[PDB]
Amino acid sequence: GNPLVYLDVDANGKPLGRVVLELKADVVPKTAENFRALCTGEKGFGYKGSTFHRVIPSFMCQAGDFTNHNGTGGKSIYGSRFPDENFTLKHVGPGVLSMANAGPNTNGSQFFICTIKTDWLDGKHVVFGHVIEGMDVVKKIESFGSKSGRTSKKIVITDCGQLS
Ligand SMILES: O=C(NCCc1ccc2c(c1)[C@H]1C[C@@H](N2)[C@H](O)CO1)C(=O)NC1CCCC1
Repeated sequence: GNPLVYLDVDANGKPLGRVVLELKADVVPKTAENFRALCTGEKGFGYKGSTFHRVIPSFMCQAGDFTNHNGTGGKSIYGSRFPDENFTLKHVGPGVLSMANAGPNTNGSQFFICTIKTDWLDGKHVVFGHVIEGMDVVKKIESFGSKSGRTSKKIVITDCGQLS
């Protein structure tokens, strides 16, 4: 089956709650496996202690740069970048989980959770799952963003892992 993973997020050191994500290993196994392992930390690195560094209301919440903490870094469990697996899944609406990139075949660890339908990203960013629960926590993170993407509170993934 598909993995269920979680992110526990804080804003300025106080808990916002948990976001539970389904990872679509049935469609994008390599992409789902990268995110799953970065949530557990089983390769020796991952999302624990890293931030949502760019959050744009009415668009998306972006995170995953655990090496530079500024949108320029992150790495995959395979190496510094890996290919676009496929574009089968689309950015159909809020709750879509998708990979950030710096052009074709540059997936690392950065990702975003959509708060609207971002269909203009179809065929350019690999969608690999969706929010199962905690969309209210995603909307709390969204509220601390701005049109520039700069956050008004430090938004940290304090813990993360796999539920099943
Ligand atoms: O902000 C976005 N992309 C630029 C930052 C970025 C993303 C991934 C990676 C890198 C840099 C680094 C490290 C690694 N992976 C590769 O080696 C390439 O260089 C990005 O897609 N936002 C999304 C949010 C909604 C619109 C699109």
